[PDB]
Amino acid sequence: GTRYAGKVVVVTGGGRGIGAGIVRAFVNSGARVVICDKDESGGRALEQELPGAVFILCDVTQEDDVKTLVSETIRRFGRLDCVVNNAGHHPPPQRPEETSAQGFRQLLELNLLGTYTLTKLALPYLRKSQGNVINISSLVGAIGAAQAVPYVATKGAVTAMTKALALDESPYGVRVNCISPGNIWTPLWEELAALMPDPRASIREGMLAQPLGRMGQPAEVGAAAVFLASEANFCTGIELLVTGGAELGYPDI
Amino acid sequence: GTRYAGKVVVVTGGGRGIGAGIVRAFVNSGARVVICDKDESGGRALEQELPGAVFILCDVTQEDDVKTLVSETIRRFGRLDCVVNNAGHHPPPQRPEETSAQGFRQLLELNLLGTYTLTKLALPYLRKSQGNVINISSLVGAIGAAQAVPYVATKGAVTAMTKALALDESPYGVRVNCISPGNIWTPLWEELAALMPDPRASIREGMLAQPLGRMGQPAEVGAAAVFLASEANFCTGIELLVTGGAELGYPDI
Amino acid sequence: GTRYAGKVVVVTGGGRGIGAGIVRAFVNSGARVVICDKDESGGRALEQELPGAVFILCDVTQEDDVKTLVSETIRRFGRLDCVVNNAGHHPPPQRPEETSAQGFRQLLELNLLGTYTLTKLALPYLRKSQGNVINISSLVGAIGAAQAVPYVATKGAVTAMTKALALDESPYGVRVNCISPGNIWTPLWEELAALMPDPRASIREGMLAQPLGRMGQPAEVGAAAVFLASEANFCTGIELLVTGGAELGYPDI
Amino acid sequence: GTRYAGKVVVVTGGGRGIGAGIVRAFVNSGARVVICDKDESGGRALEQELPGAVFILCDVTQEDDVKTLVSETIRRFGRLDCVVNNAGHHPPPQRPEETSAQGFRQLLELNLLGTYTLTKLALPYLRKSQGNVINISSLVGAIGAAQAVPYVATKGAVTAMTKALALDESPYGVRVNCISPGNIWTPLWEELAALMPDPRASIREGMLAQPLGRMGQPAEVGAAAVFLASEANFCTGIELLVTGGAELGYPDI
Ligand SMILES: NC(=O)c1ccc[n+]([C@@H]2O[C@H](COP(=O)([O-])OP(=O)(O)OC[C@H]3O[C@@H](n4cnc5c(N)ncnc54)[C@H](O)[C@@H]3O)[C@@H](O)[C@H]2O)c1
Ligand SMILES: NC(=O)c1ccc[n+]([C@@H]2O[C@H](COP(=O)([O-])OP(=O)(O)OC[C@H]3O[C@@H](n4cnc5c(N)ncnc54)[C@H](O)[C@@H]3O)[C@@H](O)[C@H]2O)c1
Ligand SMILES: NC(=O)c1ccc[n+]([C@@H]2O[C@H](COP(=O)([O-])OP(=O)(O)OC[C@H]3O[C@@H](n4cnc5c(N)ncnc54)[C@H](O)[C@@H]3O)[C@@H](O)[C@H]2O)c1
Ligand SMILES: NC(=O)c1ccc[n+]([C@@H]2O[C@H](COP(=O)([O-])OP(=O)(O)OC[C@H]3O[C@@H](n4cnc5c(N)ncnc54)[C@H](O)[C@@H]3O)[C@@H](O)[C@H]2O)c1
Ligand SMILES: O=C(c1ccc(F)c(O)c1)c1cccc(-c2ccc(O)c(O)c2)n1
Ligand SMILES: O=C(c1ccc(F)c(O)c1)c1cccc(-c2ccc(O)c(O)c2)n1
Ligand SMILES: O=C(c1ccc(F)c(O)c1)c1cccc(-c2ccc(O)c(O)c2)n1
Ligand SMILES: O=C(c1ccc(F)c(O)c1)c1cccc(-c2ccc(O)c(O)c2)n1
Ligand SMILES: OC[C@H]1O[C@@H](O)[C@H](O)[C@@H](O)[C@@H]1O
Ligand SMILES: OC[C@H]1O[C@@H](O)[C@H](O)[C@@H](O)[C@@H]1O
Ligand SMILES: OC[C@H]1O[C@@H](O)[C@H](O)[C@@H](O)[C@@H]1O
Ligand SMILES: OC[C@H]1O[C@@H](O)[C@H](O)[C@@H](O)[C@@H]1O
Ligand code: NA
Ligand code: NA
Ligand code: NA
Ligand code: NA
Repeated sequence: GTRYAGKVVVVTGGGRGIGAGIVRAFVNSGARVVICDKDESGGRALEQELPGAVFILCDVTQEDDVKTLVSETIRRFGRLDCVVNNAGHHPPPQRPEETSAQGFRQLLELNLLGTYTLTKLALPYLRKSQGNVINISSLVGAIGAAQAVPYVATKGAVTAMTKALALDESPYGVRVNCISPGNIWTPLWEELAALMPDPRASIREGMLAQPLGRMGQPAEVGAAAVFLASEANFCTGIELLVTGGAELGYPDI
Repeated sequence: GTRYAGKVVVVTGGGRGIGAGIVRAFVNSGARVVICDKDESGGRALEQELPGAVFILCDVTQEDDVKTLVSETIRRFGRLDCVVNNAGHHPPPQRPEETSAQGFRQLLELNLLGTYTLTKLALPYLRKSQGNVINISSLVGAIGAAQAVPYVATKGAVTAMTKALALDESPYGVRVNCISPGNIWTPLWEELAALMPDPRASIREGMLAQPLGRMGQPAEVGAAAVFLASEANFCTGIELLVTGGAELGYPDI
Repeated sequence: GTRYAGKVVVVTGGGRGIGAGIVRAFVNSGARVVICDKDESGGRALEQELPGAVFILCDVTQEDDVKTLVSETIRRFGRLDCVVNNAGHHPPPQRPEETSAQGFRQLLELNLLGTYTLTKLALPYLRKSQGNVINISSLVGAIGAAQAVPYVATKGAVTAMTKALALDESPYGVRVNCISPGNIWTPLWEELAALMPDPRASIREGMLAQPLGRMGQPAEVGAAAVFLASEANFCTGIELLVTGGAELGYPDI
Repeated sequence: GTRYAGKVVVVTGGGRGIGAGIVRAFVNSGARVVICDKDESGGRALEQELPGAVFILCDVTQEDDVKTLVSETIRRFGRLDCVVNNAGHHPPPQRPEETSAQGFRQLLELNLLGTYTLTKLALPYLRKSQGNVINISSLVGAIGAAQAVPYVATKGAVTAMTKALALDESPYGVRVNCISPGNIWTPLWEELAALMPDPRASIREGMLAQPLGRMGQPAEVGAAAVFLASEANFCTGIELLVTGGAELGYPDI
C-alpha cells in the first residue's frame, strides 16, 4: 500500500477489462488514480467502489477531451506521475480484402494517435515529477496475427513509438515503456468470442494457446504496470511481455 | 539476366534513391518493371535509360492513382508478380513537442496507408501468379531513433503489417516480406544532411554509425529485393536487415 | 516486507555485486535466502548482516557442491520456491584470435552449465512449490559486443535455454524467466575498468552508453527479480531488459 | 553460374541434408567447394557427381582435422572466400531431467565449438580475400522448443556468437552472418521421425507447423547462403530466417 504512495496516475480506458485491473493495482499501491473512459457505466461504478480513484469522462480521440483530462487532473491533485495508455480496440476478424483504408484510419486514431495525444499533453507535467509513460501494446504487434492487418499494424506502431519517445525523453528523466499482453480474459475477449460460430470452442482455443494453459487476468497486467512505474527505474524503452508464453515455440513441396 | 525473367514488378517511389536501385536490380534480373513515382523528373529519365522499365506517374496516397497504376500494369504487361512498396519519407528531425497529430496522420498516409492500398489492389493479381510483396520498412522501426516519433511509429507499423499479411496470404501462396535498411546514401539522406548546422559532419557521423564504416547503396537494397522475390521461396513474414551492422552492440546515480 | 513472505530463495554468486543486491531485495520482500558463492568473504558478512539470509559455500561448476547446496536448503528450510542463477564471469576484453577453445569451455562451465546443473537439481522441489527459475543473462547475448566472443556466446545460450525450459516446465506450473542487464556498477565492472589504459575514461564511457546517462545498480536488478518471482504469474520464458535503454537507437564505398 | 565465380567455399557437414544443398548451390554459382564431413558415404559420391566440388574427411570436433582441412584447401585452391558452418546435430527429444551435463558438453562441442574452431583457423585467409562466414543456426535458438534444452542452448549460442564476431571482424572487411532454418526435410528429420510412435503423423505435423504448409528444402537454404556470400555486401551480424513463417502468430485461472 506504499510502493507508489503520493503519486497521481491516469489510466485511459480504465472502466473495464485490463484498464480496470490497472486502476485497481495502482490504488492498491497507494496512488491516486484518474479513470478516463468514453463510457460512463464501468468507470463511474469504479469511482464509487475505490477510495482514491475518480472518474473523468474522456474520449482519447477528441483532443479537447484529452486537454481537459490533463488540466482537471492537475487542478484536482496537483501533480501527474504516470500515464497508462490502455484505451484501444480489436475489431472483429477481417480478411485483408474485407478491410478499408477508412476503417484503418479510424483504428489508428484510437490505438495510436490517442496514445500520442495524451502523452504529448502530459509530458510537461511528467518532466516536473520525473514521471513515466506506460503504453499497452500487444504481442501480435511483434509476431503478427491472422485476420487483423489493421490491428496488428497499430500495435506495431505503438511498440516502436515507445522506443522513439524513450530516447527523446531520457535526457529529462522520463521513462517510457510498454506492456505487450497476450490473451487476457476481458469483456472485449468475451464480446469477440460471442461473434464466433462456436463461442465456447473459441474460448477453449484461446486458453490453450498459452503454454500456461489459461488466459491472463487484468490484475496480472496491472502488477506489471505498477512494477514499471514504481520499481523499474533503469528500464526505459522496453516491451514487457505478459503472454503466458504464447510466443515460445512453434513433405517439402 | 534470367533469375526473374518473364516477371512483372511494380516499384513505388522508383524515380530516385533506393527505389531506383531496386528498379535497376530487377531489370538486370530479366524482369519488366513499372516505375511508380509522384515526381516525373527521375522516373521519366529512368524509363528512357532502361529497356524493360516504363514510368507511370502515381501518388500512392491517392487511391484512384493506385487503381490506375494496377490496371495499366495489367493492360500493358498481362500479369503482376511482385510489388515493392518503397515510396516513403523521413521528415526533418523533430522533438516530440514539435510534432503534430495532423503531421503524424499525413506521414501515416504515405509510409503506411499507401503501402496498404497498393498491396490490397495488387493482391488478386499476385494470387494468380503466386507472386509476392516486398515492403521497405526501416531499422529504426525495430530499435527506435531520436527526434522522429512519427517516422519510427510508421515503420513499426509497416514491419508488423508485413507479418500479419504474410499469415493471411500464406494459404494462397503469396509471400509477404520486408527489408529494413539502415543508413543508405540517397537524395533524401543528402537533403536532410544539408539542413544540419554542419552537413559534412552529419554525413561523417552517418558513415561511422555502421561497423562496416560506410553507408549502404541503393544497389545493395536492390539485390536483397531480387533475392526475396526470386530465390526466397520458403521465406514469408521476415524482416531482412540491410544496415551494415548498425543494430549490433552498444557512476550508478 | 510481505510480497514474498514464507518463501525460500537460492541466489548463486550472491556474495557481492548483482547477486548481493538480489539477496537484499528478496530479504526485504520477506523471503528466506540462501547465499551461494565460491568465495567466503562477501557472503559470510552478508549472512551476519541480514536476518533471514544464510551463507553456503558452493562452486556452481562442481556438481557435488550443488547437490549439497540443494539438500542443505531443504534440510534447513523445508521448501524451495525460487532459484536465481546469477553466478557468472566476464573475462577481460579478448580479440577472437586471442581466445582459446579451452578458455571457451571453462566459461561455458560457469556461465551456462552451472545454471543448468542447479536448475536441474532444484526442479523437483520447484514443482512441489509451483516455484520459478530466474536466470541472469546479459544484453550482449541479444545484440552482441566486441572483444567478447565466448562471453556473448554463453549468454546467448542462457537466454535461449530459458525459453526451452519454460516450455518444458509449463505443464507443471513452474515459470522460467531471465533478466538481461546492461552496464551495472559492480566489483566486476570496477575490476575490468582497472585493467584499461585509462580506467576513469572507461567508466565514463560506460556511464554514457545508456540514454539514462548512468549505470544501473544491483538493487534495480534485484527489484526486477522480486517482480518475476512474486508478481509475474502470467510471465514465462521472457527476457526482462534492465539496461537503461542501451539497445535503443544507433560515403557509401 | 557466375555470381560467385573464382571463389573458394568450405561447407562443413556437406555430405547430405542442408549441407549438400548448400554445396550444390555454390557449385551452381561458379564457386569451387570443399565438402567437409565426418562420414565418407555422401560426400565422396557428391565429389564424383559435381565438377568443382571435392571431398575432405574432417570431424569438426577434432582440432587437428580442422587444421588440415584449412591447410589442404589453401594448398589445393590457393585462397579461401567463405566458410559455411553447417555441421551439427539434433538429439532425440529429451525431457530436461533426462538430459546430462556430459551430453550437453558433447553437443556444445559439435554445434558450437566446431563452428568456433573452423572460423578461427579460417579467419586469416578470409581477411586476405575479404571473405565471409555463414553459420547455420536454428529458429528454435530464438523462440525455444520443447524436449530440447541442450540443442536450443547451442543454437542460441551460435546466433549470439555470430553477432559478436561480426563486430570484431568488421574493421577487416569480413562479414559474419547466420541462417536460422525451421523445418527442413533432410535425413536428420527423417531419422528423428522414425523414432516416433507414429512417424507419418510426426511428419504431417511438421509440414503443417509452417503457414506455407510444407517443410523447406536444402536448396532453399543453399540459395540463402549464396545470397549472403555473393550479394549481401552491407549485411553483417544478421540472422536470416528460412522457416516458412513458423515464428509468425500463435478461463483465466
Ligand atoms: N484482452 C486482450 O487479450 C488484449 C491483448 C493484448 C492487448 N490488449 C489491449 O489492451 C487494451 C485494453 O483491452 P481490453 O481487452 O481490456 O478491452 P475492453 O474493450 O474490455 O476495454 C477497453 C476500455 O477502453 C475504453 N475505450 C475504448 N475506446 C475509448 C476511447 N476512445 N476513449 C476512452 N476510452 C476508450 C472502453 O470503453 C473500455 O472501457 C487495448 O489497448 C487492447 O488492444 C488486449
Ligand atoms: N535512405 C535511408 O537511409 C533509408 C533508411 C531506411 C529506410 N528508408 C526508406 O526507404 C524508402 C526510400 O527512401 P530513399 O532514401 O530512397 O528516399 P528518396 O526521398 O531519395 O526517394 C523517395 C522516392 O519516393 C517518391 N515518393 C515520395 N512520396 C511519394 C508518393 N506519395 N507517391 C509516389 N512516390 C512517392 C519520391 O518522389 C522519390 O522519388 C523510404 O520508404 C524510406 O523510409 C530509407
Ligand atoms: N555487471 C554488469 O554490468 C553485468 C551486465 C550484464 C550481466 N551481468 C551478469 O550478472 C551476473 C553477476 O555479475 P556481477 O557484475 O555482479 O559480477 P561480480 O563478479 O561482481 O560478482 C559475481 C559473484 O559470483 C561469484 N561466483 C563466481 N564464480 C562462481 C562459481 N563458480 N560458483 C559460485 N559463485 C561464483 C563471485 O565470487 C561473486 O561473488 C553475471 O552472470 C554477469 O554475467 C553483469
Ligand atoms: N533439418 C532441419 O529441420 C534443421 C532446422 C534448423 C537447423 N538445422 C541445422 O542445419 C544443420 C544441418 O542439419 P541437417 O538436417 O542437414 O542434418 P543431417 O544430419 O541430415 O546432416 C548433417 C551432416 O553433418 C555431418 N556431420 C555431423 N557431425 C559432424 C562432425 N563432427 N564433423 C563433420 N561433419 C559432421 C553429418 O555426417 C551429415 O552429413 C545442423 O546444424 C542443424 O542443426 C536443421
Ligand atoms: O482481443 C483479442 C486479442 C487477443 C490477443 C491479443 F494479443 C490482442 O492484442 C487482442 C481477441 C479476443 C478474442 C479473439 C481474438 C481473435 C480471434 C481470431 C482472430 O483471427 C484474431 O485475429 C483475433 N482476439
Ligand atoms: O532518412 C534517414 C534515415 C536514416 C536511417 C534510417 F534507418 C531511416 O529509416 C531513415 C536520415 C538521413 C539523414 C539523417 C537522418 C537523421 C538524423 C538525425 C535524427 O535525429 C534522425 O532521427 C534522423 N536520417
Ligand atoms: O562486465 C561487463 C559487462 C558489461 C555489460 C554487459 F551487458 C555484460 O554482460 C557485462 C563489463 C564491465 C566493464 C567493461 C566491459 C567491457 C569493456 C570493453 C569490451 O570490449 C567488452 O566486451 C566489455 N564489460
Ligand atoms: O531436426 C529437427 C529440427 C527441426 C526444427 C528446427 F528448427 C531444428 O533446428 C531442428 C527435428 C526433426 C524432427 C523432429 C524434431 C522435433 C520433434 C519433437 C521435439 O520435441 C523436438 O524438440 C524436435 N526436430
Ligand atoms: O468478461 C470477462 C472478464 O473481464 C474482466 O475484466 C473481469 O475482471 C472479469 O470479472 C470478467 O469475467
Ligand atoms: O544523392 C546521394 C546518392 O543517391 C543515390 O540514390 C544515387 O545512386 C547516387 O548517385 C547519389 O550520390
Ligand atoms: O564496486 C562497485 C559497486 O559494487 C556494488 O555491488 C556495490 O553495491 C557498490 O557499493 C560498489 O560501489
Ligand atoms: O531424406 C529426406 C530428404 O533429404 C534431403 O537432404 C534430400 O535432398 C532429399 O532427397 C530427401 O528426400
Ligand atoms: Na473514489
Ligand atoms: Na524503358
Ligand atoms: Na543471517
Ligand atoms: Na568433383
